Amino acid sequence: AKSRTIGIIGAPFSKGQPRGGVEEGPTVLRKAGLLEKLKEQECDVKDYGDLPFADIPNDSPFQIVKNPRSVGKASEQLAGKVAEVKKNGRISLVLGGDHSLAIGSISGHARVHPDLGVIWVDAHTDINTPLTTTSGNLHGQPVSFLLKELKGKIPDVPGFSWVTPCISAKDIVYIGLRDVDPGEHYILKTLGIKYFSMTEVDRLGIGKVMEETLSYLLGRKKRPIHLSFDVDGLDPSFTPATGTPVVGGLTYREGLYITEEIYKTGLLSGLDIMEVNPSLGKTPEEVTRTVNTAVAITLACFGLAREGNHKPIDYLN
Amino acid sequence: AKSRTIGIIGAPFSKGQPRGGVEEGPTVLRKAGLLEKLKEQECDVKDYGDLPFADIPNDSPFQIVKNPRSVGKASEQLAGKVAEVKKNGRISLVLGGDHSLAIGSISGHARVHPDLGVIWVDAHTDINTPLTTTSGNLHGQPVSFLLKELKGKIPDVPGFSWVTPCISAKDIVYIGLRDVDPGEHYILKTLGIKYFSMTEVDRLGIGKVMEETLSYLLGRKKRPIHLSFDVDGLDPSFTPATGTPVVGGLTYREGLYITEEIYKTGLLSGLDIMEVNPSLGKTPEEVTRTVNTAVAITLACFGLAREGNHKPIDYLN
Amino acid sequence: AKSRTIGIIGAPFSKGQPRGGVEEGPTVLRKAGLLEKLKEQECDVKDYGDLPFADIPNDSPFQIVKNPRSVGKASEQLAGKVAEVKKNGRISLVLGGDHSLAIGSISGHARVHPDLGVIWVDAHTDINTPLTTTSGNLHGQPVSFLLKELKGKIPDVPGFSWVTPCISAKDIVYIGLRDVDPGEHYILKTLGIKYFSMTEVDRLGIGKVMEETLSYLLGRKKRPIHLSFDVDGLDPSFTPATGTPVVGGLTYREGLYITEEIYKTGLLSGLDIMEVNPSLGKTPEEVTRTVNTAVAITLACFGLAREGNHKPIDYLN
Ligand SMILES: O=C(O)[C@H]1NC[C@@H]2NC[C@@]21CCC[B-](O)(O)O
Ligand SMILES: O=C(O)[C@H]1NC[C@@H]2NC[C@@]21CCC[B-](O)(O)O
Ligand SMILES: O=C(O)[C@H]1NC[C@@H]2NC[C@@]21CCC[B-](O)(O)O
Ligand SMILES: [Mn+2]
Ligand SMILES: [Mn+2]
Ligand SMILES: [Mn+2]
Ligand SMILES: [Mn+2]
Ligand SMILES: [Mn+2]
Ligand SMILES: [Mn+2]
Repeated sequence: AKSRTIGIIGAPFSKGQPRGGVEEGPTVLRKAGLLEKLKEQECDVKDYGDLPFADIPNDSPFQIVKNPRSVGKASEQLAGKVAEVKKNGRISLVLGGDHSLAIGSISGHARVHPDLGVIWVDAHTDINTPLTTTSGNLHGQPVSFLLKELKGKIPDVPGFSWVTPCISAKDIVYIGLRDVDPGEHYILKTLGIKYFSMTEVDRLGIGKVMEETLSYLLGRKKRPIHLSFDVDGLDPSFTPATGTPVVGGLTYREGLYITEEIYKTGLLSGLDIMEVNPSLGKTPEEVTRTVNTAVAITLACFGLAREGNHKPIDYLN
Repeated sequence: AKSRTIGIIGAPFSKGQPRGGVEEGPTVLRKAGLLEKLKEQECDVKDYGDLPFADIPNDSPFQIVKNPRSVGKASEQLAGKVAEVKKNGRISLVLGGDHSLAIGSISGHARVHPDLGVIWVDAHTDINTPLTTTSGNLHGQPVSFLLKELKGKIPDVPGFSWVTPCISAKDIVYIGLRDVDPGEHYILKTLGIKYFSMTEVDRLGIGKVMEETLSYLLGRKKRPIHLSFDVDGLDPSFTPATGTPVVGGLTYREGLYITEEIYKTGLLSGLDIMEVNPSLGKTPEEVTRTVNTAVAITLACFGLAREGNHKPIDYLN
Repeated sequence: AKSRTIGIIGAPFSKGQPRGGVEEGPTVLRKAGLLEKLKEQECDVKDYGDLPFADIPNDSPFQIVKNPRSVGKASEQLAGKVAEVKKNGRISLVLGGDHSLAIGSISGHARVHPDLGVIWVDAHTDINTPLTTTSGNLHGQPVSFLLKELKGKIPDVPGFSWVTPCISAKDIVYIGLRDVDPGEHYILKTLGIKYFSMTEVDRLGIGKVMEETLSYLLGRKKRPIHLSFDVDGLDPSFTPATGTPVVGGLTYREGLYITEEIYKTGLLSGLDIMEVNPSLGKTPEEVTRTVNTAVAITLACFGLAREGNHKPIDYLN
């Protein structure tokens, strides 16, 4: 079935942030047996491999923005691959890798499905522009490059000339926000972007959050869903092996709830599993805890249900 | 008071599963001071002691089902004792022991109160038949032996000739489900059993889960409540000394709220505190935590409330 | 603005309870950078230093009530300091110290604003009178001395002749309750005080709790809010370094939601951060975890929103 037909893409890239190890995200997600478990859940899994990311010598910074040609090139490569997966009538599954890869993952998806709606599950908005940013880490800027309403606010940054803004400010829902920069908060308010920060999650409950998110995107008519899951969206008690952990996250339950609900529409068209850094686990159990969580999230995106699952046969015979 | 007049039944039985230690459950629960805490809570506690489970050597498996004669006998002995306690006018308080014992606890209770409704708090449905089981562990099968609709789906199991299905599919509500086998999911959905898996708990909140659970069971008319409580229903962070732990469970708070709402109906007639395995705590602290949580749950069933409690006297005098 | 103008008062007092250390609370919270953090979120902060609590040797018990002259004098000195801060048009921020200091904090606040309402975040009611108390510890009795309806039930305790009940029973809302004494529960139900114990928070969700709390206190008319935050109101998994911890507490997110909702009214006028004891950490990390949770709740009271904040400037220029 279309909802369980998947194209796997390994994106072992870390240059959108300063912390080493996140490029090993595809390796540990694979080692934990992600592909085998998905196949055991009656999925049609095709593996497009791990993208080779060539080292860019003399990748000088654009103002304070670090590794601009490397980040741009890696997303350009990813955009090409995601579009090929989408042309094959499969759901693209990107195993990251830092969140700057969303530039390519979404751009690639929009090339085949321009009517796509984006759910962004993260502690962060990742919407700083190359000029509002204060760290110059591109993993905190991919939404700025993608938004149509920010065309003219993003300067010519090396490695990004291929990029065209493909999503309107009204086509994205944020779930999980708790660490947002002033410039990001300003953009969020001025562009009238829909979001459920942790305050909204506490207020309405994950049930009402998912009802409002799906009605906000699908209300008019069914349209393809791109879910960009940053594992720091969940609390560091579940996903500690991450680069930018923020206390008071979404529980293990809420995350499964979000992903089970998205599966049920049968409209998941693109997925990103981002920011798992296995070198950032204080103990070996902290890595395994994060990896296993990222696996459960992925499995729920393709049908694994807490109430149970069964083959369409008679088990009483 | 009726909802405070209790009769304790200790069931040191472990042969319904393969992990040693669960038989020590009634001892470690008594050693925590359970009886005393209940007395000090204005409860009429009468000790019916611990049941003597006579060892059955050469208990050859029935197909894949392990130690059937032992499990059949233990529950048979438990049914007589539970029925005796119920004839005395006391709430049966069964101390487990593995969940296979729910066979004898409910059948015994049903002999005195045939109209009873069951609230099953577990991570698991325990609804496999001696044929749909892959483990052959009878603690994962007690609901299949008790359901009327599955008469003809259960074969001649040695030790279970005394068993007569005492409840219909409509007379059971599940709360806390998160690890359901395909056979069990097929049973649950074809039998059309009411359930609240963790997905429904997240969607609704425990307030609505209980309002809906109790309305569905008690709406039509007042009826006896049998709460079968598997400590693995609660997340492993509150009850880690259990044989089959599953991540993302009911919190300590939801557990107390379930039992507080059941107390408040004044219709609790049977209680099972199952699967506390003191030999499975990863530290002596993990054992005491599971035991105190199990004690806390039990006290809430018989009136202990988080807002407080007082006697019918003027305290300002 | 009025909601970000603050007068910090240190109240290094411990004789309201037996465990040494709570007097270091103002020190450790200052050392965590509270003053600096508040100024980074556009606050006008004045520090009135730590109150000298000149020793009162010869302070024998009044019945079973411990250190009454010390508890009385500390609250008398605090009341005068809080009123002086209130007269200066600043939100009084009392860093405790044990919760017995609420007598003085609220009496002093009431002196300038007699129309104030109280929000009491705690695991306990702190409503024992000198006659209902079993422990004789005054941190468990502050509310009794303040309620108009309890006048006549308060005996003549040495060091408390300055006290006049300043709040009515209908002007206090409790949140977080889970350990209430029999005498306390009797007072709570007989006076008809609005309370949301952990049972209500479970039933309703913190969103309804806050909506009902702010409507119940401000629905008739807008008046100044006094928030008295006992850190033990949160689960000991976030605030373990405290004198009287109780499991099943308010989560980290719930504490931020309560304070976020209170800040948004723009009526917060007095705040108490009580019961932080840096000697009671089982590990140095449990101490830092407690102070940081206390600091986070505080910044939330003075505007720090999880969704983010921005200045009224064009960040895109
Ligand atoms: O733009 C920035 O560098 C920062 N702004 C807010 C977060 N604190 C680190 C930030 C990035 C997080 C990216 B993320 O982990 O969400 O992929
Ligand atoms: O039939 C089985 O062995 C298995 N089926 C699903 C559960 N995972 C282990 C199972 C049993 C749980 C029993 B219980 O701990 O709930 O008492
Ligand atoms: O009267 C008492 O001592 C006890 N009554 C219930 C609580 N258990 C300890 C008590 C006080 C809590 C004070 B508190 O930490 O809230 O300031
Ligand atoms: Mn991100
Ligand atoms: Mn993030
Ligand atoms: Mn069970
Ligand atoms: Mn179970
Ligand atoms: Mn207190
Ligand atoms: Mn307290």
